[PDB]
Amino acid sequence: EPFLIGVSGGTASGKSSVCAKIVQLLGQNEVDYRQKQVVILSQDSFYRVLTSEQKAKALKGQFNFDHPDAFDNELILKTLKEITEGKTVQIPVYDFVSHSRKEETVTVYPADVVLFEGILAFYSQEVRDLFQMKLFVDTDADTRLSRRVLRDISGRDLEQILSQYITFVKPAFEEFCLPTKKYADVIIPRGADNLVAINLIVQHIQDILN
Amino acid sequence: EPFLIGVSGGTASGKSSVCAKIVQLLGQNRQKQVVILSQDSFYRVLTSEQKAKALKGQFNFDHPDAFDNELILKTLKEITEGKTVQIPVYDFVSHSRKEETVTVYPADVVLFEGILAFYSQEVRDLFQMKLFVDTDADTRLSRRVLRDISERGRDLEQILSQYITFVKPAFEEFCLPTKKYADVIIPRGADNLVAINLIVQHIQDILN
Amino acid sequence: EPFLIGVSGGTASGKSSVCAKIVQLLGQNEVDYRQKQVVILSQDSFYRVLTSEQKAKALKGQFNFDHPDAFDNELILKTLKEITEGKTVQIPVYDFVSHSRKEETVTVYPADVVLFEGILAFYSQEVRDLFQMKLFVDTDADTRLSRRVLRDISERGRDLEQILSQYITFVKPAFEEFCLPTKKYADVIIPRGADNLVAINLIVQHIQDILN
Amino acid sequence: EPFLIGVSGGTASGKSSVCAKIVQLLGQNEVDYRQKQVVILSQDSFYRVLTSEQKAKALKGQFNFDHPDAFDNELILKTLKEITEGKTVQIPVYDFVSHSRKEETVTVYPADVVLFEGILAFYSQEVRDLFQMKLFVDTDADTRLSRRVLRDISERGRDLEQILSQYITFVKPAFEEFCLPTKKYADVIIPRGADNLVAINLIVQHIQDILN
Repeated sequence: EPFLIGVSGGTASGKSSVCAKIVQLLGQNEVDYRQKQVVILSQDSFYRVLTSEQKAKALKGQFNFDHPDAFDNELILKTLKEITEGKTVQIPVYDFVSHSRKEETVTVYPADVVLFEGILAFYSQEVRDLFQMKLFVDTDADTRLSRRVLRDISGRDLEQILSQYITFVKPAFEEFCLPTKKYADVIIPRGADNLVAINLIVQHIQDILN
Repeated sequence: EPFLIGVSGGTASGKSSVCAKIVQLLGQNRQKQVVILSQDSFYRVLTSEQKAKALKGQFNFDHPDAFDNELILKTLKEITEGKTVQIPVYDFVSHSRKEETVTVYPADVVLFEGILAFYSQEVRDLFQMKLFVDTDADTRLSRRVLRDISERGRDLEQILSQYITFVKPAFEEFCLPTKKYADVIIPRGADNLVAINLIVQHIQDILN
Repeated sequence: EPFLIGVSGGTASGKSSVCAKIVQLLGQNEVDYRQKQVVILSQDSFYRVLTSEQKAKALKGQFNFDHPDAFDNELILKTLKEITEGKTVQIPVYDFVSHSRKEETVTVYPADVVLFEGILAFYSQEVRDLFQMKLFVDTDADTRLSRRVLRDISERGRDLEQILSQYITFVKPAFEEFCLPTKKYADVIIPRGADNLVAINLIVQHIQDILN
Repeated sequence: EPFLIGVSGGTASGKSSVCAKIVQLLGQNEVDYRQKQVVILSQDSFYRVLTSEQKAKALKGQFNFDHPDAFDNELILKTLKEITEGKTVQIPVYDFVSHSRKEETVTVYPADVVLFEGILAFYSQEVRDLFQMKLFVDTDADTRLSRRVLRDISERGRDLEQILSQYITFVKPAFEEFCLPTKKYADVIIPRGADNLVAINLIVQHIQDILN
């Protein structure tokens, strides 16, 4: 069966660039999406198709997408189990405009190793039990916020960014994400720039690939 | 027999505004019974060498070395002995001290505020009450950025670049570890009116 | 009318001794029961009467008494609202063997100042909003565990492996999951505990002002 | 050139058992002391030969061995760069009683992979930069106190109070002021310790890979 590696951390902690660089160093980008051995799956892709009431809160702008409720916990469990069985899965493409899923999906052919990363990857116990390796990218809220601002502004407004952060992100991260850090088997600090760490994991995957 | 109150915490944690609102609520805004001393006005006179670094934003104003600790210790001892004292007026444009000085007369209560007010054991032991305004690195950086940009007009990337390189390291290595010396911890900052009024009424009970 | 002060912190943090040394320094120990101006209430005396299944789990040492489910939140609310109404409240007495309340209940006459103390004093919004001042005694799990072990062998006659094993399995998780997160509602954080005299005298002098 | 792995964390965090388990799974335990490819060095072995004034403090039970000055950085630095140079080395043996090194030394023959394990392994830049991989075993302080109590009480038959008084007085301050701040120099953080098999197998295999 495929080797499932759960990766978590806060937004802009690097959990994404770390996964992106892992598959890259493994030369998976030079491989056709049809034969790929190592694939990256994002929790962001599994956003819940909002109900009437939820979109009414999002319309106003008070719907926290970092809250564990914003994620389709069941679809994620379903999808991961199916990939375990070695089957092929259909990863949905979210239409943030309508807050529904576009008809357009993403096909993920059975892979040897699967990297599932998200801010609440370890939140659900059933999802957490499916991972055979649990990694948490630990980066100070300090640095993360700094990274977050530079990214968003360079086209979001500075005031808006810090306001959404203080009002919604910080609180959601501290209440649901941070507490899951205790589930990790391995903690990777700083992120993408931690070369020694990245290579340790790419080598572990390589061995599995042989 | 002035009652010295030391107050620390990171910059942008609210320590200055807290001290401000504390004396403001006391209407103490020559005959002052409660005054505010800021560790800021005790920076060391910079050398022509360190000054060149400062104009290049290469000088760490948050490192203990940037403060004249001896002048702080001496100034605070004399205040404890009821002596009037002369606090310097720093001139950042020249990075040395201005000829003029602020005269502070013996007050019954003195509030010494600074990011490293609890750093030197000698200074620390002169405080009869030590307060630490504790706010999250998160919130703090946000306040710092908004202020640096909206009030001081700095470039965003330079604020964060410097924050990562100098402020954060300096805070974690020298400031944060002094928190354990506080008798009372005030969370969030200037908006914690319950805490603010707690120190007010207390400062008032001393004045009477 | 009564000034309600909510006090929290982890078991062993020193919250109890802090509250105790507060009334003591106020001379309230030398005051008469019927005339006491400041009194201390413990969330403890408000343990929930257990069901058949929870008692069963309790006999096997598996019911975490530090989980919020262990406290009778409803009664805590009603009792505190009455105290706000300047009414005389009747405090229940818990019997640990039967895991229920004895018929004997203690009476608390309307005092000017009430200190409500417990590990989950700020856990419920309703109870929390009743306090006009929120205090959290913050002592490192380190120091806290050290104190727990010492007091336990001596008075509780328990052994090390038991103390530590219960701490690892039940206290620590419950303290981190439920107590610690409520610290953010504190107006003032009192570190270390009852030996923080500067902090102690601060609350003591503030209370006296109220009494005057 | 030998691959140097620095391992740190607080005492009783699991750094020692993590290293012990690693070499064990690598079968190095059945290998002759002269045919070993991966060995373990303890900062512990490099305790510094104290002055007359420091044995005075040590005599009065006031010298903090968890302080960076209690470790001989020159000898550690010189010893490591020598293993680097592929040379053979002699690791001192300390009698933490007389506070001096014996004449009796342990022999370490050039190895492919070295594990330098210590509470202050990343404290000195000179030393820290020699490590190709830096690992920090992160374990909660209360959990660490739990293990320390059980271990210390079992062997030295030291009275509980001594163990804790010392901990609060010297161990804790030292850990927080000098060890913890070095965790930011780690490349990988291994939580909890010896029972973290996944992290363990991770390092084991990587080592194996180097050995081929």
